[PDB]
Amino acid sequence: SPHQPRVVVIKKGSNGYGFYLRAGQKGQIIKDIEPGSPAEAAGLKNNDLVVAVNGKSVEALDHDGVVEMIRKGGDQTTLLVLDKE
Ligand SMILES: [Ca+2]
Ligand SMILES: [Ca+2]
Ligand SMILES: [Cl-]
Ligand SMILES: [Cl-]
Ligand SMILES: [Cl-]
Ligand SMILES: [Cl-]
Ligand SMILES: [Cl-]
Ligand SMILES: [Zn+2]
Ligand SMILES: [Zn+2]
Ligand SMILES: [Zn+2]
Ligand SMILES: [Zn+2]
Repeated sequence: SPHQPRVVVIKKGSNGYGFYLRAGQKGQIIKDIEPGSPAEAAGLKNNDLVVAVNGKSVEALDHDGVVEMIRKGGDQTTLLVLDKE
């Protein structure tokens, strides 16, 4: 029985969120989490596929579109993520 999708809230720190996004070339996967960052502390990991931002599906979007969805939410973001194998 596979692990379920989950919601992770991250607040931007002085040095940003501390996660990055890269296509695996479908949806964006969380990558390059900075040690000691809000991303790490909130429970993101580097096989998380981002499927929604702030309740909005990002499944049809490219890198620029996912980035924009996140940036326009100000200084926090609410991600729905699920495991990529
Ligand atoms: Ca914008
Ligand atoms: Ca703009
Ligand atoms: Cl940032
Ligand atoms: Cl990024
Ligand atoms: Cl941002
Ligand atoms: Cl913006
Ligand atoms: Cl905008
Ligand atoms: Zn989906
Ligand atoms: Zn980028
Ligand atoms: Zn771009
Ligand atoms: Zn870019």
